[PDB]
Amino acid sequence: FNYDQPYRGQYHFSPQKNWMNDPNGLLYHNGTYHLFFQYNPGGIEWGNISWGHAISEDLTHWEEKPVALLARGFGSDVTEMYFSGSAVADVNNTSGFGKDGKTPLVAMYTSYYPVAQTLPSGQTVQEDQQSQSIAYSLDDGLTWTTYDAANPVIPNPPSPYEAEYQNFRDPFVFWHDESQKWVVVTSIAELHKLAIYTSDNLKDWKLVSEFGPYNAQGGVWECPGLVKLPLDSGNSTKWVITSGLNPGGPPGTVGSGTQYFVGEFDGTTFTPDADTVYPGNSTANWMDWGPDFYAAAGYNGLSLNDHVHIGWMNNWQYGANIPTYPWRSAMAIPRHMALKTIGSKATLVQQPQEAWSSISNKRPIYSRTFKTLSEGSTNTTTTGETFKVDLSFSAKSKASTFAIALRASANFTEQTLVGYDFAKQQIFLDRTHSGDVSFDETFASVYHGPLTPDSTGVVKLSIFVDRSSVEVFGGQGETTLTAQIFPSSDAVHARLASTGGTTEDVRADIYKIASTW
Ligand SMILES: *[C@@H]1O[C@H](CO)[C@@H](O[C@H]2O[C@H](CO)[C@@H](O)[C@H](O)[C@H]2NC(C)=O)[C@H](O)[C@H]1NC(C)=O
Ligand SMILES: *[C@@H]1O[C@H](CO)[C@@H](O)[C@H](O)[C@H]1NC(C)=O
Ligand SMILES: *[C@@H]1O[C@H](CO)[C@@H](O)[C@H](O)[C@H]1NC(C)=O
Ligand SMILES: *[C@@H]1O[C@H](CO)[C@@H](O)[C@H](O)[C@H]1NC(C)=O
Repeated sequence: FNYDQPYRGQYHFSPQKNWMNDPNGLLYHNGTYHLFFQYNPGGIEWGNISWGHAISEDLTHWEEKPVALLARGFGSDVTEMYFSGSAVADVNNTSGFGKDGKTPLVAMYTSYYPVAQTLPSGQTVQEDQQSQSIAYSLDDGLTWTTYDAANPVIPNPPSPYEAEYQNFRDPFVFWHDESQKWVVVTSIAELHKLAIYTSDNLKDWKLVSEFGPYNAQGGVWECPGLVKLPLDSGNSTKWVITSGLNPGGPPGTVGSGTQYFVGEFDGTTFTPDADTVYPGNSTANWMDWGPDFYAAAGYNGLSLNDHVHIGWMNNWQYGANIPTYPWRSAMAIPRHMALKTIGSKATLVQQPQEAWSSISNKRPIYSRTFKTLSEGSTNTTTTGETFKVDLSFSAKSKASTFAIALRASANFTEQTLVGYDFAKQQIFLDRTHSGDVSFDETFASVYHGPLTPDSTGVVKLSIFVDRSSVEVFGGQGETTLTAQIFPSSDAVHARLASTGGTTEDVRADIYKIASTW
């Protein structure tokens, strides 16, 4: 397949055609990273929801595979859709689905029932009901068999929340080493509350605790996750819940986004750290401060220092209307997950997790240093559509802002600004004049994330640009900002801008990135 379309990210996953949303079933197994995803095999917007499937050895060079869970009745009257979920390698065959070949992979997902019906298990379900079901694969995830005999395995939300049967979804299951139990985290979406269950066999589930609400509650809670992360450089660890909400995303955005909580987990209860929850219902820990980072899900099958989340690089506010063809939506750059103590606070730090050395030119197309960069904008350079920018500069600068203007027309009336506001100590991304902004009135906006300078007073930004995206990693990765852009064919120019004064100790480098397709 030829992936050379305008706006087609060359180092972000997207399906060859049709609509994609949430990443699902993230599992590393026998050297392969599986990426399943909410997928419409019959259209360019949300519908006929199925689990699509792609694989890579390196989180970088993806190969699209056959649909893994195809909406039941697809092409006819659809009776079951496969909403979001997760997957594990049941290597000891606790499920009993293994035969005389490979031990099974097991997917746990939300069954959505568009119509009232009686299922092969004998259970009766209502119109628009959401329940938790499982499927298994004996060919390393290529094909899947749904557990018809007993699905759904968690039919109902916990008492007293039975009324929430239409909004009970997104199971994240994992093997908990410490308690030797399968643990699943689900969302009672409208109540902003997670329900946690345990199992010895992936089929029979017991409710063990509930978490939340805390912090951001301005939208339905979705896509919960729970992972143990290393803290700093020693043997300390903490558990982290990631969860999305829609709408009620980060400050300065309209629509969906991703928050997190740092704490501890004993096999049944997640206890938030005292400093991770804030009085009231607005202030939150944001995984990403931009508009386009949602349904962030973690990989199963990875070790302590190797954890990776993948996010959907779109926003429910306008996602249906982004000007892409013949596909719609991409995943963000995979995010390596860790914690660092920053300003006396355990803080999520992300690293851009791709095989950069396999696709990045070693010689920068642009490389300059300035003891003092003059107020104004520098000479123009040409970058193409796919590149990385490294910037570092002094927080003590007299300028009001320092930024790179990128994906710009030659006269810079079309451009995306990525920079730092010195007084506010914030990263900003201004996509107000970034190209096509016609499809939603909220798209043409400026976004902000907090970034305190390091101990040496240096501010560092790493910026990844692809055909329709910009991702900023600030500092060590403690602040990320992810935003789509839709620039014209000529929008391949860049320059530096020091506004309102000079910028001190500037270092700037740009490297071209090749296609992964
Ligand atoms: C769900 O998939 C079906 C196909 O199974 C889509 O139905 C139509 O798709 C085309 C419109 O783009 C038509 O040309 C087809 O004739 C028609 N196909 C059938 C069999 O009905 C449908 O649009 C999909 N739903 C969504 C929301 O995208
Ligand atoms: C499989 O069995 C071994 C030995 O009991 C154990 O270490 C491991 O945790 C089990 N489960 C998985 C998922 O590997
Ligand atoms: C800007 O760069 C171009 C291309 O390298 C060069 O020709 C031109 O002289 C430069 N302009 C100034 C004023 O430095
Ligand atoms: C900038 O250039 C574009 C063509 O790339 C042109 O359409 C537009 O008029 C220019 N704007 C100004 C103010 O010169």
